[PDB]
Parts: sequence; C-alpha cells; structure tokens
Amino acid sequence: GPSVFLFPPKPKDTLMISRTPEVTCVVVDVSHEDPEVKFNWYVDGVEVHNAKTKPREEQYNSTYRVVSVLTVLHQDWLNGKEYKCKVSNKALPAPIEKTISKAKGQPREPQVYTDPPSREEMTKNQVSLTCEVKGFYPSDIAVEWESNGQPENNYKTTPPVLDSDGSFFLYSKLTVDKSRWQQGNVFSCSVMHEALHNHYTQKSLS
Amino acid sequence: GPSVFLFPPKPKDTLMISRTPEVTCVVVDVSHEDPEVKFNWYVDGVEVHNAKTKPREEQYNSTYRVVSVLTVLHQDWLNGKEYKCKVSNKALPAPIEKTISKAKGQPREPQVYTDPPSREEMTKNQVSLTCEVKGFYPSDIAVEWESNGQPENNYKTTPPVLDSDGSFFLYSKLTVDKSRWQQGNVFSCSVMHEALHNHYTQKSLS
Ligand SMILES: *[C@@H]1O[C@H](CO[C@@H]2O[C@@H](C)[C@@H](O)[C@@H](O)[C@@H]2O)[C@@H](O[C@@H]2O[C@H](CO)[C@@H](O[C@@H]3O[C@H](CO[C@H]4O[C@H](CO)[C@@H](O)[C@H](O)[C@@H]4O[C@@H]4O[C@H](CO)[C@@H](O)[C@H](O)[C@H]4NC(C)=O)[C@@H](O)[C@H](O[C@H]4O[C@H](CO)[C@@H](O)[C@H](O)[C@@H]4O)[C@@H]3O)[C@H](O)[C@H]2NC(C)=O)[C@H](O)[C@H]1NC(C)=O
Ligand SMILES: *[C@@H]1O[C@H](CO[C@@H]2O[C@@H](C)[C@@H](O)[C@@H](O)[C@@H]2O)[C@@H](O[C@@H]2O[C@H](CO)[C@@H](O[C@@H]3O[C@H](CO[C@H]4O[C@H](CO)[C@@H](O)[C@H](O)[C@@H]4O[C@@H]4O[C@H](CO)[C@@H](O)[C@H](O)[C@H]4NC(C)=O)[C@@H](O)[C@H](O[C@H]4O[C@H](CO)[C@@H](O)[C@H](O)[C@@H]4O)[C@@H]3O)[C@H](O)[C@H]2NC(C)=O)[C@H](O)[C@H]1NC(C)=O
Ligand SMILES: [Zn+2]
Ligand SMILES: [Zn+2]
Ligand SMILES: [Zn+2]
Ligand SMILES: [Zn+2]
Ligand SMILES: [Zn+2]
Ligand SMILES: [Zn+2]
Repeated sequence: GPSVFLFPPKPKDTLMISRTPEVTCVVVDVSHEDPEVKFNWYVDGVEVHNAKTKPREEQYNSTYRVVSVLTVLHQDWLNGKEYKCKVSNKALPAPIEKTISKAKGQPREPQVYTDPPSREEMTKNQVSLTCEVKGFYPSDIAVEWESNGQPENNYKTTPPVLDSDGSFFLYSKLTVDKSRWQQGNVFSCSVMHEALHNHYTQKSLS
Repeated sequence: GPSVFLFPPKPKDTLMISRTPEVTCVVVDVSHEDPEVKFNWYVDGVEVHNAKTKPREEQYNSTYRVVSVLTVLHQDWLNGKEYKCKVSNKALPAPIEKTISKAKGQPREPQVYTDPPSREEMTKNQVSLTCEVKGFYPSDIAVEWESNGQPENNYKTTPPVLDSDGSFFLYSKLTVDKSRWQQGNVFSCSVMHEALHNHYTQKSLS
C-alpha cells in the first residue's frame, strides 16, 4: 500500500529566526482506486490544524503522490518538540504514523579556531585557510566564509566527524591566492550551531 | 535467484607489499534444489585458476552462501587490472558476471602539512595536533600517528572530501595532553597512498 516519509526542516532554517522551518510529510504509492488521503498533525501529541496540504499529483508509475507541509516555530523545534504526521487511506489496514524531532542529546557549544597557511604551503601559488570547529553536539551545523561583508565561496568543509568524547568536529578549508592573503585582507569563518549564542559566532584570520 | 557481490581488497593491504590483497566473490540466495555453484575467475579477460573457494554454508533463512577468494598481486591491483568473477548455477537463466578494479583515474600525490595547536586552544588541558592531507587521487588512503616508534591512537580522521579541482583532501586530529606536547616529544603523521614514493610518507611535528 501507500508509504509515508517525513522530512525535517533545512538545518539552516532552524538556526535563523528570520526563516520559516517546515516539516514535510510525503505519501507515495497512493492508488487510483483509493485516492483519498487524510493528514492529521500533532505537536507533542496535541492535534494542530494549520498544516498546508497540496493537491494530489499523479506520478509516471501510475500512482498518486500527496504532500503536507507544517510550519514549525523556531523555538519549538530547538526545544525538542515532536512532530507527528498521521496518514489515513482506504487501502490501508490502519493509519500510518511518523514522528520527527530535532536531533536529541545534550547540546554542546562548538569551539572555533582558525589556522593560517603553514610555511611549506606558502611556497605554492594558493594557500589554505583552515577553520577548526570541534566539541559540538548535535552534528547539525553550517559553516561559511566571508571577507569585507562579501562571501568567499571557494571553500570546502568536511562532514562532521564523531569524536572520542561523543561530540563532533569538522574542518573547513578556504583557498585564496596569495594575492589577497598577502594584502592583509581579513577573512572570516562563520559558524551556525544551536548551542552558540544566537546560534552564531565568527572567527577572523589575518 | 542467487545474487553475487564482489568486494575489493582492504585498502591498506593494497599499499603494503608485505600484505596479501584479495578480492572476494560472495554468492547468496543459493537454493537447496540448486546447490551447485561454479566460479570462474578472469584477470583482464584471461582465465585464472588459483582461486580458493570455500565449502557452501547454509544460512538461517534456509539458503546457501558460498564464497570464493582470489589473491591479487600488489602491482596488478595498482596497475588497474580488472578482476571478473563469473558465477554459474542451475537456477540461473545465464551466469552472473561481476568485475572489479582499483578506483580509476589519474593518480595525484598527496601534500601533507602539520599544524600545531593555535594559541587559543593552548589554554585548554588538551590540544589538537592537525595533519592536513590535500590534493590526492584516488580517495583511498590511510592515516596514522606515531611517537618514538609507538603508535598514538587517540586520533580521529575526517573522510576524504572532494575538492573543487577533482582531487581529495582530509584532516587528521591527534589529541594529546600538554604533558607530552610541552616536553618537546616528536609526533609523526603517517600517510599511505598509492601515489607516494613507496606509497608512504610521514611528516613530524614538535
Ligand atoms: C512511483 O513514483 C514515486 C515518485 O517518484 C518519482 O516519480 C517518477 C518520475 C520516478 O522516476 C521516480 O524516480 C521519481 O523520484 C516514488 O516515490 C519514491 O518512493 C521511494 C520509496 O519507494 C522514496 O524513497 C525514499 O526517499 C527518501 C529521500 O527522499 C528525498 O530524496 C529523494 C532524492 O534522493 C527525493 O526524490 C525526495 O523527493 C526527497 O527529497 C527531499 O524532499 C524533502 C521534502 O520534499 C526536501 O526537504 C529535501 O530538500 C529533499 N532532498 C533531496 C536530496 O531531494 C529516503 O530518505 C528514503 O531512504 C528511507 O527509506 C530507505 C528504504 O527505501 C531506508 O533504508 C532509510 O532508512 C530511510 O527510511 C527512501 O529511499 C522516494 O522519496 C519517493 N520519491 C518521491 C519524489 O517522493 C514511488 O516509490 C514509485 N513507486 C513505484 C512502485 O514505482
Ligand atoms: C539470507 O541470508 C543471507 C546471509 O545473511 C546473513 O544470514 C542471516 C544470519 C541474516 O540474519 C543476515 O542478517 C545475515 O547477514 C543474506 O545475504 C545478504 O544479502 C544481502 C542482499 O540481499 C547482501 O547485501 C549487500 O551487502 C553489501 C555489503 O556486504 C558487506 O557488508 C555487510 C554488513 O554491512 C556484511 O554482512 C557482508 O558480509 C559484507 O561485509 C564485508 O565482506 C567483505 C568480504 O567478505 C569483507 O572484505 C569486508 O571486510 C566486509 N565488511 C563489512 C563492513 O562487513 C552491500 O555492499 C550491498 O549494498 C549493494 O547492494 C545494494 C542493494 O541491496 C545497492 O544499493 C548498492 O549499490 C550495492 O550494490 C548489499 O546490500 C549481504 O551482503 C548478504 N550478507 C552476507 C553475509 O553475505 C541474504 O540476503 C538473505 N536472503 C533472504 C531472502 O533472506
Ligand atoms: Zn490509475
Ligand atoms: Zn516520540
Ligand atoms: Zn534561537
Ligand atoms: Zn532447504
Ligand atoms: Zn571493465
Ligand atoms: Zn608498490
């Protein structure tokens, strides 16, 4: 019969109050004989009624796919509230229930350190600026680079790695030509994480 | 019917001539009515006959599982030879063929840099020694730490990350208490990779 998938908000949407985090409940393999789909949403077991369900959409494999979106409150998600999607369909023996929440566990604030290019690499035409983020929990995190208000997008970040103390770490490598680095330009590593003050911090390098 | 899975050698076994890399051809879901399994092995399409097939082994879901192991030559694997496992069974319409080789692509030698703890972290009771390995291809790689001939095992390494030039990088973080680091002890980052001389290099820190 039908199958339900429940997806969390985009991590960056949970960390910036300016943005609207949403949870998305997707039902696939809805038949033509049983096309009616009913969604019920609960927040910590309390039924809520402000969800937005889109009209069914027929797929190329002859099934219907229907989606329901519930906006979530910034503080609710961060405070660990649980979001239950309940899907009812005539072709089902009983309704399907899916629950989702923010990654659970005691939060731990990242420590952010920047490291300049080593001497050996300062013989190359391009040098690595490194941002070390360690000791954070949970693993949800965003890292960007900037200089003079404008973003520096020639960077790559490792996934979070589980450390031996149960927290996470990662590294972010921004590559700039010596041209800008030897002029003394300030480059900034920006880190977003729930456990930071305002979920934000930045460390500069020069 | 039956299914075949073909697994490569352990990466570290391919980089040390002392060791014996092996490719392993696993056949699952062999029935009781058709228990006979025949393996044929080819190296670049040439049939070879030195493989070691283990006796069938009945599983808890009422099927047989049978495994064939072919030793591979250090230089053959590194030189991109292709290993074909061919499985024949009466319950099959036609034999199943699986081919495997070393990750393909032009090799690129890693650059290894070590970075000492930043000043900010030197206020903590434990400091991070960092080993940056960048510019390597393919992504198969091994990284360890040592000091005075003995291994330093309190470390974590990020997975390889695909860089913007199509090569890979990673970082390895060894955590030691200031006790050993302030005594001036030499810690060594050891990197194994096909494209290094003897597939090995090391960079020390102090
Ligand atoms: C009939 O067709 C249905 C529609 O599929 C589309 O229609 C045609 C055109 C086909 O060509 C399809 O290829 C095409 O995609 C099928 O629906 C799919 O069903 C499967 C299960 O049978 C679902 O698989 C599950 O996918 C989860 C991830 O889904 C995200 O990622 C997909 C890309 O990787 C993407 O297509 C999805 O839309 C969704 O993408 C995210 O959506 C959210 C919310 O909208 C966004 O917030 C994100 O930004 C999106 N991110 C990305 C990267 O797009 C998996 O998580 C899940 O793995 C789970 O199940 C596995 C086992 O399967 C477990 O092991 C695991 O632990 C976990 O529980 C799972 O694979 C798929 O999502 C459905 N696709 C869509 C679009 O809804 C029908 O299956 C098909 N039926 C038949 C009989 O043919
Ligand atoms: C009947 O039972 C068979 C035996 O399974 C065991 O028996 C009983 C006790 C059950 O309780 C089982 O849980 C138990 O495991 C089943 O065989 C299994 O079939 C599935 C497919 O149906 C196979 O899945 C495939 O697994 C690949 C990885 O396999 C490695 O990792 C497994 C753990 O993750 C491990 O169990 C395997 O032994 C193997 O482990 C490696 O072995 C090599 C060589 O020996 C070593 O060199 C490594 O060091 C080992 N590494 C590790 C970590 O152990 C996957 O790669 C593969 O994903 C592939 O297929 C998927 C789709 O499924 C693709 O999407 C993907 O792209 C890729 O192609 C796949 O999942 C599984 O390996 C089989 N298990 C064994 C032990 O052989 C039967 O399936 C089952 N049948 C029925 C009808 O019940
Ligand atoms: Zn229809
Ligand atoms: Zn719950
Ligand atoms: Zn907040
Ligand atoms: Zn039997
Ligand atoms: Zn081939
Ligand atoms: Zn060699």
